[PDB]
Amino acid sequence: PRYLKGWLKDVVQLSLRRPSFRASRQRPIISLNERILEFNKRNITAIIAEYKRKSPSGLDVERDPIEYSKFMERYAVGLSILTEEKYFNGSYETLRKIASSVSIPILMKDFIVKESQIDDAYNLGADTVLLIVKILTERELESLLEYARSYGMEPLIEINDENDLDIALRIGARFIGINSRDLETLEINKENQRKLISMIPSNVVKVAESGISERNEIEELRKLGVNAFLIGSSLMRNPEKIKEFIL
Ligand SMILES: O=P(O)(O)OC[C@@H](O)[C@@H](O)c1c[nH]c2ccccc12
Repeated sequence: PRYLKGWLKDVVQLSLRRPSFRASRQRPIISLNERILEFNKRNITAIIAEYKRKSPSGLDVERDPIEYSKFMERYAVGLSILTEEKYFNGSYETLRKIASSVSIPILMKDFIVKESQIDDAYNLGADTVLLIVKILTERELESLLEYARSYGMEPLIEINDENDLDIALRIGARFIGINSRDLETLEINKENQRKLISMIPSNVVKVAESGISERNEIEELRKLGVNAFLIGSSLMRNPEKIKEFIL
Protein backbone atom coordinates (compact mmCIF):
# COMPACT_ATOMS: atom_id res chain seq x y z
CA PRO A 1 0.00 0.00 0.00
CA ARG A 2 1.00 3.67 0.00
CA TYR A 3 2.62 5.50 2.87
CA LEU A 4 -0.33 6.16 5.20
CA LYS A 5 -0.93 7.90 8.57
CA GLY A 6 -3.78 7.81 11.10
CA TRP A 7 -6.87 5.63 10.93
CA LEU A 8 -6.22 4.77 7.24
CA LYS A 9 -2.87 3.26 8.16
CA ASP A 10 -4.69 1.22 10.81
CA VAL A 11 -7.55 -0.06 8.69
CA VAL A 12 -5.08 -0.99 5.93
CA GLN A 13 -3.02 -3.02 8.44
CA LEU A 14 -6.23 -4.83 9.48
CA SER A 15 -6.96 -5.60 5.83
CA LEU A 16 -3.49 -7.00 5.20
CA ARG A 17 -4.15 -9.62 7.83
CA ARG A 18 -7.81 -10.22 6.94
CA PRO A 19 -8.43 -14.03 6.94
CA SER A 20 -9.84 -15.39 3.66
CA PHE A 21 -13.35 -16.82 3.42
CA ARG A 22 -13.89 -20.14 1.66
CA ALA A 23 -17.36 -20.73 0.20
CA SER A 24 -18.99 -21.99 -2.99
CA ARG A 25 -20.53 -19.33 -5.21
CA GLN A 26 -24.06 -19.99 -6.41
CA ARG A 27 -25.30 -17.01 -8.46
CA PRO A 28 -23.39 -15.80 -11.53
CA ILE A 29 -22.05 -12.24 -11.57
CA ILE A 30 -24.59 -9.48 -12.30
CA SER A 31 -22.74 -6.45 -13.66
CA LEU A 32 -23.46 -3.29 -11.67
CA ASN A 33 -21.99 -0.85 -14.21
CA GLU A 34 -24.09 -2.38 -17.00
CA ARG A 35 -27.25 -2.14 -14.92
CA ILE A 36 -26.49 1.55 -14.24
CA LEU A 37 -26.19 2.09 -18.01
CA GLU A 38 -29.56 0.47 -18.68
CA PHE A 39 -31.23 2.53 -15.92
CA ASN A 40 -29.72 5.60 -17.65
CA LYS A 41 -31.19 4.37 -20.96
CA ARG A 42 -34.66 3.87 -19.39
CA ASN A 43 -34.31 7.23 -17.65
CA ILE A 44 -34.60 5.86 -14.08
CA THR A 45 -32.44 7.54 -11.42
CA ALA A 46 -29.73 5.03 -10.46
CA ILE A 47 -29.18 4.85 -6.70
CA ILE A 48 -26.72 2.45 -5.10
CA ALA A 49 -28.12 2.06 -1.59
CA GLU A 50 -25.45 1.41 1.03
CA TYR A 51 -25.78 -0.53 4.26
CA LYS A 52 -23.47 0.31 7.18
CA ARG A 53 -24.26 0.24 10.91
CA LYS A 54 -21.50 2.60 11.95
CA SER A 55 -19.13 5.11 10.34
CA PRO A 56 -16.02 6.90 11.70
CA SER A 57 -17.80 10.18 11.04
CA GLY A 58 -20.52 9.42 13.62
CA LEU A 59 -23.25 7.15 12.18
CA ASP A 60 -24.63 4.52 14.58
CA VAL A 61 -27.90 2.91 13.48
CA GLU A 62 -29.49 -0.47 14.29
CA ARG A 63 -31.47 -1.68 11.26
CA ASP A 64 -31.93 -5.22 9.95
CA PRO A 65 -29.63 -5.82 6.95
CA ILE A 66 -31.99 -8.28 5.25
CA GLU A 67 -35.14 -6.16 5.58
CA TYR A 68 -33.26 -3.01 4.55
CA SER A 69 -31.86 -4.77 1.44
CA LYS A 70 -35.17 -6.33 0.42
CA PHE A 71 -36.84 -2.91 0.71
CA MET A 72 -34.07 -1.14 -1.24
CA GLU A 73 -34.28 -3.91 -3.82
CA ARG A 74 -37.56 -2.47 -5.10
CA TYR A 75 -35.87 0.83 -6.05
CA ALA A 76 -32.04 0.67 -6.10
CA VAL A 77 -29.84 -0.09 -9.10
CA GLY A 78 -27.60 -2.02 -6.69
CA LEU A 79 -26.45 -2.27 -3.08
CA SER A 80 -23.17 -1.38 -1.41
CA ILE A 81 -22.34 -3.45 1.71
CA LEU A 82 -19.59 -2.48 4.18
CA THR A 83 -17.53 -5.49 5.24
CA GLU A 84 -14.86 -3.54 7.10
CA GLU A 85 -15.10 -4.68 10.72
CA LYS A 86 -13.49 -2.21 13.13
CA TYR A 87 -14.74 1.20 11.98
CA PHE A 88 -17.85 0.29 10.04
CA ASN A 89 -19.02 -2.69 12.03
CA GLY A 90 -19.48 -4.73 8.86
CA SER A 91 -18.73 -8.40 8.28
CA TYR A 92 -18.45 -11.05 5.58
CA GLU A 93 -21.41 -12.87 7.16
CA THR A 94 -23.66 -9.87 6.51
CA LEU A 95 -22.60 -9.66 2.83
CA ARG A 96 -23.24 -13.40 2.51
CA LYS A 97 -26.78 -13.25 3.98
CA ILE A 98 -27.72 -10.23 1.85
CA ALA A 99 -26.32 -11.75 -1.38
CA SER A 100 -28.50 -14.82 -0.84
CA SER A 101 -31.63 -12.65 -0.29
CA VAL A 102 -31.61 -10.17 -3.18
CA SER A 103 -31.06 -10.42 -6.91
CA ILE A 104 -29.73 -6.93 -7.73
CA PRO A 105 -25.98 -6.21 -8.10
CA ILE A 106 -23.90 -6.02 -4.90
CA LEU A 107 -20.76 -3.95 -4.43
CA MET A 108 -18.53 -5.10 -1.57
CA LYS A 109 -17.19 -2.02 0.15
CA ASP A 110 -13.97 -2.48 2.16
CA PHE A 111 -10.27 -1.44 1.98
CA ILE A 112 -8.95 -3.91 -0.56
CA VAL A 113 -5.14 -4.25 -0.55
CA LYS A 114 -4.63 -7.92 -1.43
CA GLU A 115 -5.97 -10.47 -3.89
CA SER A 116 -7.53 -12.76 -1.29
CA GLN A 117 -10.05 -10.00 -0.47
CA ILE A 118 -11.28 -10.11 -4.05
CA ASP A 119 -11.47 -13.91 -3.75
CA ASP A 120 -13.57 -13.27 -0.62
CA ALA A 121 -15.87 -10.87 -2.52
CA TYR A 122 -16.41 -13.43 -5.25
CA ASN A 123 -16.99 -16.37 -2.90
CA LEU A 124 -19.35 -14.34 -0.67
CA GLY A 125 -21.62 -13.40 -3.58
CA ALA A 126 -20.52 -9.82 -4.36
CA ASP A 127 -20.71 -8.68 -7.98
CA THR A 128 -17.94 -6.10 -7.81
CA VAL A 129 -15.54 -4.41 -5.40
CA LEU A 130 -14.24 -0.96 -4.59
CA LEU A 131 -10.58 -0.14 -5.18
CA ILE A 132 -9.34 3.12 -3.61
CA VAL A 133 -6.61 4.88 -5.55
CA LYS A 134 -5.41 6.82 -2.53
CA ILE A 135 -4.31 3.80 -0.47
CA LEU A 136 -2.73 1.77 -3.29
CA THR A 137 0.37 2.30 -5.44
CA GLU A 138 -0.12 2.34 -9.23
CA ARG A 139 1.39 -1.16 -9.65
CA GLU A 140 -0.92 -2.58 -6.93
CA LEU A 141 -4.01 -0.88 -8.42
CA GLU A 142 -3.25 -2.26 -11.89
CA SER A 143 -2.76 -5.82 -10.55
CA LEU A 144 -5.92 -5.76 -8.45
CA LEU A 145 -7.90 -4.30 -11.37
CA GLU A 146 -6.66 -7.10 -13.61
CA TYR A 147 -7.38 -9.65 -10.87
CA ALA A 148 -10.98 -8.49 -10.31
CA ARG A 149 -11.55 -8.63 -14.07
CA SER A 150 -10.47 -12.31 -14.16
CA TYR A 151 -13.63 -13.06 -12.14
CA GLY A 152 -15.60 -11.01 -14.67
CA MET A 153 -15.96 -8.02 -12.30
CA GLU A 154 -15.48 -4.39 -13.32
CA PRO A 155 -14.40 -2.75 -10.07
CA LEU A 156 -15.49 0.72 -9.02
CA ILE A 157 -12.29 2.76 -8.82
CA GLU A 158 -12.54 5.61 -6.35
CA ILE A 159 -10.81 8.95 -6.83
CA ASN A 160 -10.73 11.98 -4.51
CA ASP A 161 -8.31 14.30 -6.36
CA GLU A 162 -6.66 15.01 -9.71
CA ASN A 163 -3.67 12.78 -9.13
CA ASP A 164 -6.07 9.89 -8.37
CA LEU A 165 -7.85 10.54 -11.70
CA ASP A 166 -4.61 10.58 -13.75
CA ILE A 167 -3.72 7.16 -12.33
CA ALA A 168 -7.25 5.83 -12.78
CA LEU A 169 -7.27 6.95 -16.39
CA ARG A 170 -3.74 5.62 -17.03
CA ILE A 171 -4.63 2.12 -15.78
CA GLY A 172 -7.79 2.04 -17.92
CA ALA A 173 -10.59 2.37 -15.34
CA ARG A 174 -14.10 2.18 -16.90
CA PHE A 175 -16.15 2.58 -13.68
CA ILE A 176 -15.16 5.50 -11.44
CA GLY A 177 -16.45 6.70 -8.09
CA ILE A 178 -15.90 10.35 -7.23
CA ASN A 179 -15.78 10.62 -3.46
CA SER A 180 -16.56 14.08 -2.07
CA ARG A 181 -15.19 12.98 1.26
CA ASP A 182 -11.46 12.81 1.91
CA LEU A 183 -10.95 9.44 3.62
CA GLU A 184 -7.94 10.77 5.51
CA THR A 185 -9.44 13.93 7.04
CA LEU A 186 -13.12 12.95 6.77
CA GLU A 187 -13.69 16.42 5.24
CA ILE A 188 -16.28 16.82 2.47
CA ASN A 189 -15.69 19.13 -0.48
CA LYS A 190 -18.60 19.26 -2.95
CA GLU A 191 -16.76 21.73 -5.17
CA ASN A 192 -13.63 19.63 -5.75
CA GLN A 193 -15.96 16.70 -6.55
CA ARG A 194 -17.74 18.78 -9.25
CA LYS A 195 -14.44 19.80 -10.82
CA LEU A 196 -13.29 16.15 -11.01
CA ILE A 197 -16.60 14.95 -12.46
CA SER A 198 -16.18 17.52 -15.26
CA MET A 199 -12.72 16.18 -16.19
CA ILE A 200 -13.83 12.56 -16.70
CA PRO A 201 -14.13 11.02 -20.22
CA SER A 202 -17.76 10.69 -21.27
CA ASN A 203 -17.39 6.93 -21.85
CA VAL A 204 -16.58 6.19 -18.19
CA VAL A 205 -19.52 5.27 -15.90
CA LYS A 206 -19.40 7.86 -13.10
CA VAL A 207 -20.72 7.30 -9.56
CA ALA A 208 -21.03 10.24 -7.13
CA GLU A 209 -20.19 9.26 -3.55
CA SER A 210 -20.77 10.69 -0.09
CA GLY A 211 -22.84 13.34 1.65
CA ILE A 212 -25.92 13.18 -0.56
CA SER A 213 -29.14 13.72 1.41
CA GLU A 214 -31.38 15.83 -0.86
CA ARG A 215 -33.12 15.14 -4.17
CA ASN A 216 -31.93 18.49 -5.56
CA GLU A 217 -28.29 17.47 -5.11
CA ILE A 218 -29.05 14.39 -7.21
CA GLU A 219 -30.73 16.44 -9.95
CA GLU A 220 -27.75 18.86 -10.05
CA LEU A 221 -25.14 16.08 -10.19
CA ARG A 222 -27.11 14.34 -12.93
CA LYS A 223 -26.81 17.46 -15.13
CA LEU A 224 -23.01 17.30 -14.65
CA GLY A 225 -23.01 13.86 -16.27
CA VAL A 226 -23.03 11.58 -13.18
CA ASN A 227 -24.54 8.17 -13.99
CA ALA A 228 -25.27 6.86 -10.50
CA PHE A 229 -25.33 7.92 -6.87
CA LEU A 230 -24.01 5.97 -3.89
CA ILE A 231 -26.00 6.94 -0.81
CA GLY A 232 -25.51 5.51 2.66
CA SER A 233 -26.01 7.70 5.76
CA SER A 234 -29.23 9.43 4.73
CA LEU A 235 -30.83 6.13 3.70
CA MET A 236 -29.66 4.29 6.88
CA ARG A 237 -31.27 7.02 9.01
CA ASN A 238 -34.39 7.15 6.83
CA PRO A 239 -34.96 4.30 4.33
CA GLU A 240 -38.15 6.00 3.11
CA LYS A 241 -36.12 8.79 1.52
CA ILE A 242 -35.34 6.42 -1.37
CA LYS A 243 -38.87 7.23 -2.63
CA GLU A 244 -38.06 10.96 -2.77
CA PHE A 245 -34.69 10.35 -4.46
CA ILE A 246 -36.00 8.35 -7.44
CA LEU A 247 -38.63 10.90 -8.49
O1 LIG B 1 -22.88 7.82 3.94
P1 LIG B 1 -22.58 8.64 2.79
O2 LIG B 1 -22.14 9.99 3.15
O3 LIG B 1 -23.74 8.61 1.87
O4 LIG B 1 -21.39 8.01 2.09
C1 LIG B 1 -21.41 6.90 1.45
C2 LIG B 1 -20.11 6.25 0.99
O5 LIG B 1 -19.93 6.48 -0.44
C3 LIG B 1 -18.91 6.48 1.86
O6 LIG B 1 -19.30 5.30 2.60
C4 LIG B 1 -17.57 6.03 1.42
C5 LIG B 1 -17.06 6.41 0.22
N1 LIG B 1 -15.92 5.66 -0.07
C6 LIG B 1 -15.69 4.79 0.98
C7 LIG B 1 -14.67 3.80 1.10
C8 LIG B 1 -14.64 3.07 2.27
C9 LIG B 1 -15.60 3.29 3.32
C10 LIG B 1 -16.61 4.27 3.18
C11 LIG B 1 -16.68 5.05 1.98
